Amino acid sequence: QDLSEALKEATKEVHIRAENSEFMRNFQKGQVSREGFKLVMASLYHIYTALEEEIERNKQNPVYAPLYFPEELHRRAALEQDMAFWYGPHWQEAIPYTPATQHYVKRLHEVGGTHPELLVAHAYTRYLGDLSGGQVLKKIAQKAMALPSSGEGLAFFTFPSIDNPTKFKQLYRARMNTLEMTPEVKHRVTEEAKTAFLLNIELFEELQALLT
Ligand code: HEM
Repeated sequence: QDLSEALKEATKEVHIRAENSEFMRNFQKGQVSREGFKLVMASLYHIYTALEEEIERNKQNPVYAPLYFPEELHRRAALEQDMAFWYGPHWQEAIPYTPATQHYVKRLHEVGGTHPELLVAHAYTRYLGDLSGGQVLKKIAQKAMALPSSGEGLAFFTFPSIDNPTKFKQLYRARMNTLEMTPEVKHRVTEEAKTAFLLNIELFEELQALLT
């Protein structure tokens, strides 16, 4: 079976669970405000920073290299503009770094530093969603919080170097399908994508408790 199909299959149950964290459930109904949105975007700042640092470290390694698309996909620069927007010119000292965010960042460094053959699980979970439901969430955020069409405050959700998210996703899937793949790597990649979804779910439960 193709890696891209194995991953969709392996994560489709947990994706349902993630969709219905309270945080995502409120978000989707347009019950997201400045305070909750800044908590989640600052946490994403730390997460994509660690992920992209590990992508950089492993760019040349064949267990990852086919998925190396910094121009199209990387989010850290976009997150930095959003942080200056939401938190001001001194955002680096102001942004929170929560325990659930540290835990996710810690696993991303373990994977990148010691198990780079699993890094594709983590890029898949984040970037492919960002190119799917993330586009729907962007529209919801922008309406709930009165964010302008010009995109300030939502650079994270905008891919200026991808014309067509759907086509890019198909390309990225075909490329995932050309990684070296053995039963051993396939089994552990799909397991690591369930872990990445859980780390996301635990972040949302943590932020929701912070807010309430
Ligand atoms: C309520 C919040 C969410 C909404 C509304 C949403 C919505 C969607 C939608 C509509 C798709 C396309 C499904 C398809 O056409 O087959 C999708 C795909 C995807 N989503 Fe989400 N989702 C949410 C939460 C999450 C979370 C928390 C993550 C994990 C961090 C995630 C990761 C992904 C991934 C990796 C895919 C690609 C599936 C594939 O094509 O293999 N989503 N999402």
